[PDB]
Amino acid sequence: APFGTLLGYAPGGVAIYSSDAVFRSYIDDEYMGHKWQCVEFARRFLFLNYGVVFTDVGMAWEIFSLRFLREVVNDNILPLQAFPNGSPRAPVAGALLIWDKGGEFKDTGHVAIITQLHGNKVRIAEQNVIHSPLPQGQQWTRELEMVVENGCYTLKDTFDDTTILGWMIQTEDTEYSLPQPEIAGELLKISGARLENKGQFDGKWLDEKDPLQNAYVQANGQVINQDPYHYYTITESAEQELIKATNELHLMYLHATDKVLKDDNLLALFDIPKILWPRLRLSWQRRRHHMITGRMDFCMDERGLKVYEYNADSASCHTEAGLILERWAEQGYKGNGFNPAEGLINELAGAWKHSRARPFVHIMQDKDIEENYHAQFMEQALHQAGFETRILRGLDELGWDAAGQLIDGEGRLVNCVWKTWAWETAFDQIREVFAAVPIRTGHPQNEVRLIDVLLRPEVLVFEPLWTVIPGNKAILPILWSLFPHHRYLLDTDFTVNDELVKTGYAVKPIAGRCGSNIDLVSHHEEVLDKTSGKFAEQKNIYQQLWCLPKVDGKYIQVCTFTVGGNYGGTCLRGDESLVIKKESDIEPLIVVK
Amino acid sequence: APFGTLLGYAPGGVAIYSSDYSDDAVFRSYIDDEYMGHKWQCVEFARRFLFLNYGVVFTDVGMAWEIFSLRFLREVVNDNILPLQAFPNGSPRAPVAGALLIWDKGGEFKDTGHVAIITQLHGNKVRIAEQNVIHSPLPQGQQWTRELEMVVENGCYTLKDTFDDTTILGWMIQTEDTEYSLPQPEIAGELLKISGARLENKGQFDGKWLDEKDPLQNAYVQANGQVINQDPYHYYTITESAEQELIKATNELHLMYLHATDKVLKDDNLLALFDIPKILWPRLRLSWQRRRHHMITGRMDFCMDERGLKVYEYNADSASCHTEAGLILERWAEQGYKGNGFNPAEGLINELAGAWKHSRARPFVHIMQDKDIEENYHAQFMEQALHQAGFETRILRGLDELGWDAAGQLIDGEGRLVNCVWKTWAWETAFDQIREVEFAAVPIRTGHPQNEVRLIDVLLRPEVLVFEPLWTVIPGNKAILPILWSLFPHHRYLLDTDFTVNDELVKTGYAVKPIAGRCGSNIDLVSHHEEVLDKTSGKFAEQKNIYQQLWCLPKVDGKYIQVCTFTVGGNYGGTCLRGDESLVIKKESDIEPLIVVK
Ligand SMILES: Nc1ncnc2c1ncn2[C@@H]1O[C@H](COP(=O)(O)OP(=O)(O)O)[C@@H](O)[C@H]1O
Ligand SMILES: Nc1ncnc2c1ncn2[C@@H]1O[C@H](COP(=O)(O)OP(=O)(O)O)[C@@H](O)[C@H]1O
Ligand SMILES: [Mg+2]
Ligand SMILES: [Mg+2]
Ligand SMILES: [Mg+2]
Ligand SMILES: [Mg+2]
Repeated sequence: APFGTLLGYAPGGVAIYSSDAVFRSYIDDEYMGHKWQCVEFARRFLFLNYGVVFTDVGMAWEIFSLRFLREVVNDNILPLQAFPNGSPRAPVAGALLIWDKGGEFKDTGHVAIITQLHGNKVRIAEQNVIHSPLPQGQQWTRELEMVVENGCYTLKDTFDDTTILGWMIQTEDTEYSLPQPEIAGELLKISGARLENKGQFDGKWLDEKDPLQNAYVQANGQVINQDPYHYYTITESAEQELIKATNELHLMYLHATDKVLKDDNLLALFDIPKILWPRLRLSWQRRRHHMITGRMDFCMDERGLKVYEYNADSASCHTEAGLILERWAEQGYKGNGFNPAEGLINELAGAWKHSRARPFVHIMQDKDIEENYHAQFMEQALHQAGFETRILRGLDELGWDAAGQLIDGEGRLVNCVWKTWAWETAFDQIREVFAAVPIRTGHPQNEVRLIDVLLRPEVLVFEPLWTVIPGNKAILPILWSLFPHHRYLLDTDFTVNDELVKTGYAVKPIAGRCGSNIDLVSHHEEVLDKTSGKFAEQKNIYQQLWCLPKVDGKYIQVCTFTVGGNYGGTCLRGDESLVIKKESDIEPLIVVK
Repeated sequence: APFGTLLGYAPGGVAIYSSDYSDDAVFRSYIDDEYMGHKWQCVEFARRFLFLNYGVVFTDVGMAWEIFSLRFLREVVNDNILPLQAFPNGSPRAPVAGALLIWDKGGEFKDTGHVAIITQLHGNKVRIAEQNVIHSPLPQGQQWTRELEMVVENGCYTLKDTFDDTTILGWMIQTEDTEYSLPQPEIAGELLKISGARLENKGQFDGKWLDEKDPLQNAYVQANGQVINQDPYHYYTITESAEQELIKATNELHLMYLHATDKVLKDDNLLALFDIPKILWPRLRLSWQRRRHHMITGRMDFCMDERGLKVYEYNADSASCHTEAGLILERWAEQGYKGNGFNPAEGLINELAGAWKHSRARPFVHIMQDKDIEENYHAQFMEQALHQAGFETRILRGLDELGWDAAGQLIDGEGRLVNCVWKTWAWETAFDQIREVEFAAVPIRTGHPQNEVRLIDVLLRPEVLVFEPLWTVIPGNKAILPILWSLFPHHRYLLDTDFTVNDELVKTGYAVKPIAGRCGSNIDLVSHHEEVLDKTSGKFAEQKNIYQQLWCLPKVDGKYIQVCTFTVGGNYGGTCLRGDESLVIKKESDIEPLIVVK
């Protein structure tokens, strides 16, 4: 049958169809996958029958490496175990069956659902294998022979050149299960590289015909770093580890956020004005799927991969990674590798298209040359997604009508805004000074403040208010508490405890940014580095010391973007010091296989 | 200014609109799925202000003055229930910013009373915000509508209204601190007495008093004849104050039931008590999450008389009696009643049409009923509400007309796809089909030789949007009673219920009731003297039981009379009476004319 024709149904009545964002398959606002791939079927099956889902993956074979499932109704996280083909642990109905990449399933690998177990066979349901209508009421696509001998179960596939990895069961019983796959240190090494110097960057290599690249130059000049002929590389294996961690930590952060918002004692730790709490909760409940983009900061090298923080509120660097660096490669890279942030623009337009933003969105940026290209970069994504826009620089163009409605300069109503401003800046206006958030709805001089916009109930804001929770460092000790000793986490606390004193630690303000007010204390007493900034008075958290690697004279940090909650790209930042700050450079990154 | 024009904003940016009135569905005001009130009344503003700024709301009330008797607020984000205290005007407890301020009915606020929000305290005064008082644009930026003088005399605070003929009851603060607060009012027993009454016999009902040209009434007659009870000239009455109490109880218990439902669906230990097939658990939860606001109607069963008001159960899944109370009794009144009272269920059909209009049912609704003539008029009554709301429908009697296409889609007789279903069947009947049969999913068919479609093949098809939603089996299962008792111990309207006969129950006597039964089946009433007062047979003798504190119906004019109230969209939608010669009301008990009298 053609594309999308109904071929049959798997148990419980889950359709099986024959097999850029018109291909997204959703149930309510829960993403199932890309029509009509094998993963989309497996996730939809689990969603409709058991209310759980597995995290976004690039290819089906990667599913076998996952060790958790997300229970959609409460954002809970469940254990998922993996068993190798030939296991004493029988493959029960409902289990995920995973194929490694290879043969019939060349680069992708494959995934199916086991529907029934017999004595010498098993029936499974799947998408993207069978493309013809199944017979009346038959709720399985293929039967695979099973050999039970000496208590061990082995499945034999119908293709002569495939490799079945095993099956996965949602259970706490670890017996017979395999440990989580850990990447070998060496594949995570960041290494330096050089371009042949033929003078590719000895002039105006950035196109001043492009308004966007022009805005960048006006704020930075024709420069990315101290030596544009030098770049770094990472293995494709490393990129996949980054993608995995990004997708997992994002879910881990959302789970801790839910926990925080369900408990006043945990919420009090964030130092957000109490008058906002009910609103934080409302935002969490109704804008849960509305986060557009964020950035995670990681330390990556032979030692493994650890997250320092997650900039979920107002993340930048997009332009540099998804545009300036594309121009850089285009201008001087003749290699086989690729810029892992190449599709950022498109990914973002995708998020905006499936968001519930109003047709016209006002973009709010500070009157600051550096913010001009960021605001215009997002405007291009909004335009590609079909929205009309207007850029507000500063707050002077804003005023109120007689009734107290918000209007812009051309006289239109402002009811939807994407901002570059951090929510914390608005919280400051509350703390400077009631039965409600004290916002003005009229002024003799028509003086509109930041909070008078962002907290007007009728204004639809992006990023949503709840994002101040995962973007506040007070969440780190909570994440450590919920997932103690997790491979990607660093032990962090609200005090310098016994183990921390033993490991050395970083002191970081909970609502800071740009590498401000950071103190790095070695496992001795010595202060490795300390920075200044305006956040020295806020509460701090203490995070296990885990210093950036030094490669070719610079400390290099890896950053990944989330867009709509999934990996959207990678970029590097480098600094002469251990602490990355707003003025650290963007370093060209090439992923090589 | 005109009706609906923005006059300004209260603190936090909550708009205040003009309510000058010079399908009322356009009149309902929501924020997302939350009902705030009627545009643009004082109650609508109060609730919208509390929802927007604090994420809480108070239940539906008939009049504003009634808010003062409330003792809880609902937290929207988790269906949690918060304590609310009332303080009289002149109390030591000061009227803080954010507090509700209630006026009794009287003077400028005639019979509705009034409600406002206190926005700020000034030692000698207080500013407040409200909606149905001033209808003109407020000064630019001013976020309050009126100032009231406040006098502070010896630790106490008293407010004086700007009108000379009004009465301020006091203010309410969401706190667990009870100091200085009022005890929740309780109605006087005598006011809850149900009285017998009689019409003059002039032959009004001696012939064909039900109009047989009206399909609905005709369908009623084909099942029951031109009869409602044994003596159509006799009726019962209750006071307007007893009805206000029923309205109040109904709204409160519905939320208590939804709160217990949430708690059950969060804990596997509690859910296992319901004896529902494990394979459905994930679905039950999905339903509660997605269909939270889609319940259309339910019926609560109460014992009411001078001892008070107690609830026996809540038929949340498949309830009937709508046709009787809202149509047949309307015809009865029109035909023989010439007094000043009214049928408390007279607006049922309109209430129902409104719920459907705001539901998210698909454009075409298939009505599924069993082949019982008694179910014909019930299916047709609901079809009338559906039609009134703009939906197209087709009634399916039994499952014979159903079949699947080549791939396995569900179609009706005329071949149209079955997408939306309002059923008359109980969910437990489908649950039984599962019990009859380890699968990896609900074992439904999507193809068969004979094209034999079972009930579950329709109701548990993912693509079929069914009403009532699946989650309603929880509040309709009597396993929820001990849970509810556990959550609200000694609550005013609740009866002590357990899964065993405990010490307190032996002392009071108790009713033994199957958790998934209906219609008075397999009920055992046992006295404190340890004597069986009554037993009914039936088909549910094998399931788990709950034991509920004995509280027998009152006997009035020869019959035990039970009070039932309908819920429509989560709020009170009417009241009706059922009477029997025995203590246990059954499917065959009759409907008794009821008139609310002022
Ligand atoms: N635990 C840590 N160990 C070593 N260096 C750290 C640690 N945490 C942070 N740093 C350094 O400080 C910089 C700032 O910390 P980060 O958590 O990203 O906060 P922000 O960038 O919001 O100020 C990092 O980019 C890194 O160079
Ligand atoms: N605790 C109780 N004390 C006295 N009578 C009761 C009690 N519970 C139920 N009954 C009687 O039994 C009838 C049936 O019980 P009910 O709870 O309504 O279950 P159902 O109608 O679903 O079978 C009631 O209408 C009432 O007459
Ligand atoms: Mg950082
Ligand atoms: Mg940061
Ligand atoms: Mg009953
Ligand atoms: Mg019942």
